[PDB]
Amino acid sequence: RLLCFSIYVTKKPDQSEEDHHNHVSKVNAPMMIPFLKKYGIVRYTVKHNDAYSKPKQAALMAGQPEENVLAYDTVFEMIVKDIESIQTMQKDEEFLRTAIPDLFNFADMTRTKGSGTWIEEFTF
Amino acid sequence: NRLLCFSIYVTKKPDQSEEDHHNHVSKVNAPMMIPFLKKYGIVRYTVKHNDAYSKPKQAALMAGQPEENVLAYDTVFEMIVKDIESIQTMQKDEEFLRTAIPDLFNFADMTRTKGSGTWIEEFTF
Repeated sequence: RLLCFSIYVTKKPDQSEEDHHNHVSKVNAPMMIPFLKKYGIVRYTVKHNDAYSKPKQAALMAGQPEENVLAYDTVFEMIVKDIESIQTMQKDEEFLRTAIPDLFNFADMTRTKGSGTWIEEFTF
Repeated sequence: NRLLCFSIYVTKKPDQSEEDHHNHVSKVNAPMMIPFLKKYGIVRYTVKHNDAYSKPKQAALMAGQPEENVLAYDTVFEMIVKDIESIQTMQKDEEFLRTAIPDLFNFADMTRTKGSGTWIEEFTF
């Protein structure tokens, strides 16, 4: 059974949505990727809710009341075989001085939410 | 060329056991869904379970977080597609309307479903 760690990010207050998502894709992702590789993350997914995706979300959610649109600026998902992979990553000396301070440059750190699940996956 | 993701956040049917909910989802709903997902070109389908098996792992990951920060639904479905017309056509397929749609009422609280639509980046190692 594979597990999934989901991180639901509200963008830094005052930060443009364009600045937020550019930082996430162009700076945070290449910062993250070496740690994810080193600690055996199977899959990493970054989900963006911005001007580009919003009309598609509005079409998919047509006929739903707005409070049914569970919308965060960015959602990260890490799929792993064991949560110890993630906990060891997060305490990695280098992680604490790179990925952790970078959070304050794109996330409202008073509002983050998360979940841990077991998953089934299908590809075609 | 950006992939899109449709996320469906499901609260279990009132009075349904966690065990019954997740067995129905994995064993009945998934094989019901898989042919439609294939036919309509969904790239990836992910079913995320929050039950007795995952809960101590989530408690460990979320250690030190206030309970209201644990955004927890019973089941989360994610469909990754090249464009949303794939999904909308699937959902209006007459066979979908008499199989997948009624099956929702046998495992989901249909007054409480939430969703989102996002564009995604994906990495494998």
